[PDB]
Amino acid sequence: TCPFYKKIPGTGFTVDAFQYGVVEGCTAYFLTHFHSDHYAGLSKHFTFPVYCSEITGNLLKNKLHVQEQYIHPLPLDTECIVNGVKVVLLDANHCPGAVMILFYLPNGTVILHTGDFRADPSMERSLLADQKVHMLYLDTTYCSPEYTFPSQQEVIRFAINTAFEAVTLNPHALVVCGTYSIGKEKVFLAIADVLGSKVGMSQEKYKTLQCLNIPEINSLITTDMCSSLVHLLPMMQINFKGLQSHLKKCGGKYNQILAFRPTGWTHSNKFTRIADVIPQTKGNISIYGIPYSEHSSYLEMKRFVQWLKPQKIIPTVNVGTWKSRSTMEKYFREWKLEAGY
Ligand code: NI
Repeated sequence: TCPFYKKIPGTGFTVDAFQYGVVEGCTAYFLTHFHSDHYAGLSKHFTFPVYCSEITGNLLKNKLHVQEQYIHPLPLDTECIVNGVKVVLLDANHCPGAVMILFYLPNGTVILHTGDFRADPSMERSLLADQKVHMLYLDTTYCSPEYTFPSQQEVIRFAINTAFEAVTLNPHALVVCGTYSIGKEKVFLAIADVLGSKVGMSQEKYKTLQCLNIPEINSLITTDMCSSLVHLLPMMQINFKGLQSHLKKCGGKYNQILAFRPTGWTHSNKFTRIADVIPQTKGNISIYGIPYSEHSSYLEMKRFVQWLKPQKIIPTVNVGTWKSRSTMEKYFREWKLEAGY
């Protein structure tokens, strides 16, 4: 059954709760972003109100074929009324179209649901700074102090410099980038830009990207693989077999592949800097794992929570084992005691 951490008390609202059939007493289904664990269950057959951002609404319509009448897009940073309750959508700094949701309850309680987020100091000067938040439904993906990672800017710098060097040494080298969902478009876009190429991809993926309101996107992407030297492929195909295979396809136009796998966290994070990353090589194929995260580090999460000073925290991630729940609850208490709320 729908877990309690997907229900907003004192409302008929749910968040990211599309795979339980009808939820008894839900009058409006919010969707934080277009990732499959969150939208799982949506389709052209859904006949309840879906509230989401404009971008998420483009993807519901074009990729899942949900009917227009049930999609209710809201503008960000704007006080809106939904079934008699005031709500605001904020940028979550996750994937395109991803939001946090502020609920202002009739009784006077204020609730923030982060969806999936990468906390940032910029959030401390949004509409969140304007009143007190009592309850926090928190993206706890990386809630443990071993999870450090570099900034997104440092990671893109590394990838741009690596690719440019490689292709300038060898003009017959192909760059390949893995993907399995929206998000992390900066990786392949920044590399394509330094190389003066558009990025080439399947028709399905091009259609996905054409829903995201990215400025000047027609200038940046294409479905003509021939005219492109940055290819996107399913992440599953980013391995030596899959890459040799792909190279055969290109008809001797390339003699070398340099591939990127944008991982979340991986345990070489606890010993190695970005400056000191190296690839896995087999012949004329090299594969870089780069730690580009769209979720909060442990320290970014800790800062955000210590700034917000919520009265109660409800985790939405890693909730399925008692050992994880108990460990999270310990950190919440440490933070609270250190900061004095
Ligand atoms: Ni996500």
